Formats: sequence, structure tokens, C-alpha cells
Amino acid sequence: AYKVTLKTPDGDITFDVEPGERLIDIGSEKADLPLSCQAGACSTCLGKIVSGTVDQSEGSFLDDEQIEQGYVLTCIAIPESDVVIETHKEDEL
Ligand code: FES
Repeated sequence: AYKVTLKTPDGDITFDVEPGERLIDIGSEKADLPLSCQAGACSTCLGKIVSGTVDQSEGSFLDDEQIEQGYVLTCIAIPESDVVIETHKEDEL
């Protein structure tokens, strides 16, 4: 499985995700994570990837530069490695 660490403003939590699954399913169980559209079309769930890789090609909101800087729509992101993501980042846009 992939090891996912969510670095939230109130602490870090680490959990495993079966390959191919979205991290938000167990993530929302283990932490209070902000969501709105749940479909990759807003920035409510924005996070920043610190290490590892995701597939977030389901998303439509971020521009190429934001993706290149490591921003991630956590509601649709699918890990492709162990990943560390800082959550609650929408105020940086
Ligand atoms: S909740 Fe809208 S993009 Fe994730």
C-alpha cells in the first residue's frame, strides 16, 4: 500500500491507501479536511505535496504553474507513491 501523511494545521496523520484509491476516502475519516465540490473544480481542498507523486488528472481548477509548484486538489488525488501533503492550503492562492 501507499503510505500517506497529511500534515494538517493541527498535527500530522499517516495512513495507508490501496494502490489506485483516492487518498481522500480514508483521509476524511482520519482528519477534518475541507471540501466543497469534491470533483476537482474548485480550490477548497487545496494542499501542497511535500514528497511523492499523485495522479490528480481528474482536476480542472489548477493551472500548469500551480501543478508544477506541487499544489494538489486533495479531493481527487490518487497516490502513485508514498506521499506527504500539507493540507489546508487554499489561503496561499
Ligand atoms: S473540493 Fe473542489 S476541487 Fe476539491
